[PDB]
Amino acid sequence: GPLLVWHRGDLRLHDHPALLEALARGPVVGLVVLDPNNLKTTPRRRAWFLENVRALREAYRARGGALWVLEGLPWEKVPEAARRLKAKAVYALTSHTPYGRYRDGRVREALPVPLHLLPAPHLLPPDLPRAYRVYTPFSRLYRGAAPPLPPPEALPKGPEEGEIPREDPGLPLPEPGEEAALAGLRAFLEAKLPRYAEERDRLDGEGGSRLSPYFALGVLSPRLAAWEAERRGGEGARKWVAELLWRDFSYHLLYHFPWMAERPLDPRFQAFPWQEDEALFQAWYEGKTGVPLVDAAMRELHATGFLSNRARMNAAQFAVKHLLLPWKRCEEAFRHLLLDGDRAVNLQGWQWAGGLGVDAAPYFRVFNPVLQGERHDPEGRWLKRWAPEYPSYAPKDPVVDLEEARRRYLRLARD
Ligand SMILES: Cc1cc2nc3c(=O)[nH]c(=O)nc-3n(C[C@H](O)[C@H](O)[C@H](O)COP(=O)(O)OP(=O)(O)OC[C@H]3O[C@@H](n4cnc5c(N)ncnc54)[C@H](O)[C@@H]3O)c2cc1C
Ligand SMILES: Cc1c[nH]c(=O)[nH]c1=O
Repeated sequence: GPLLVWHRGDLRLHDHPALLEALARGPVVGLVVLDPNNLKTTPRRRAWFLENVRALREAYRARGGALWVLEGLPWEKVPEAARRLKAKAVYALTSHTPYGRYRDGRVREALPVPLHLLPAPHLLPPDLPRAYRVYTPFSRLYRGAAPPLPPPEALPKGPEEGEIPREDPGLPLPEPGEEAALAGLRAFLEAKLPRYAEERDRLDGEGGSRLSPYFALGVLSPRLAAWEAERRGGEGARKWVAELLWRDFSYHLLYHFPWMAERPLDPRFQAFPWQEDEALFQAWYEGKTGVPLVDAAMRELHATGFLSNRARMNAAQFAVKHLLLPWKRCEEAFRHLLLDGDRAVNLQGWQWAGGLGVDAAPYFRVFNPVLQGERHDPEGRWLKRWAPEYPSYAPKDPVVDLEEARRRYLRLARD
């Protein structure tokens, strides 16, 4: 009987502990389950997921292996596949998310054979004993990347079942799959890594790898990426790996402070006067605030599904501080428009840029919509491509008075 390798947010063959753990014991058959709990989202994210699943199957086929794709509830579909294949056991990577744990417990209950969960590759585990709310102390535990596991050269033959639906993303998607992701990593490392420290703040984010969409679905292992960068070494590598750590820090936070998905890490903001005005929300959501920066950011987001880190922190803070729009609603809408939309990461990003308790970031730090745009964008070429209308980062009829909205926040914040 074969061993089933169940892929979730790990659509890759490189550095995959569950895949090798099973392969070492005997023939394997891969499996992906299209779960309504994950697929019932915006078209752009559903398609991104589906296309990477299609790419995984091709990767299995190219090696002579078999990848099944079933649709439905994991606790019904995994056992079904196990029965049909007469599998001896099921192997997967551990998931520490609320849904992940609920789902896997249900599957374990329905499964008549063992379900073996292995640690997913990380730079720093999220379930670390000590709980840190600040990044620096957390990052000090990192002692370099462990070596990544190799991909199999060829795969044992087996039967293939299931069809992979085709969805209209409603926009241009990056090239799906591990091969594409690996080529991107190489390029970035050979060309951009060297100056990353000096180019990682551009508003158009072209100094970065643009690999987040792949990381989000596990198409690329963070351990492999870090290991590669560290082989290059230098200031660039040090700083870039530090960013990868931020991703792990994000999972660490949500793991130790689950309640932060509900309320700010910083208790003194549990009762901030969030003014839920449906009119302002659309203005922000649509990028019609009048502020060149925020507007161009939200317009690129709606069109591309991607946005640089610098752009995200502005657009995110503007909504929280300059408009006092509640974060809960804003972070959800934000996540849904992102190809790399990751619950834990997006949440820490908002509770950080929003001065809500992450990394003890101070509330008094308030971005200046125009300065930011001139200090992080040359001939305003970025603003030109996404908001041609605006002559410059000059507030041409703001939906609120910037200077006022600022003092308004600072005022409220001091309590
Ligand atoms: C309000 C807000 C919301 C965000 N929501 C998300 C989200 O839902 N999903 C997501 O992947 N990123 C999110 N980010 C973090 C971040 O902006 C991106 O990971 C980054 O822009 C990706 O571009 P890149 O791949 O070129 O990154 P690079 O600069 O090339 O960095 C490489 C990798 O490190 C990780 N990384 C980099 N910066 C951060 C960071 N600040 N926090 C966590 N991980 C980081 C990413 O996986 C990234 O692909 C958010 C940031 C903010 C301020
Ligand atoms: C959390 C965080 C810290 N620093 C950044 O530049 N971006 C982020 O999202």
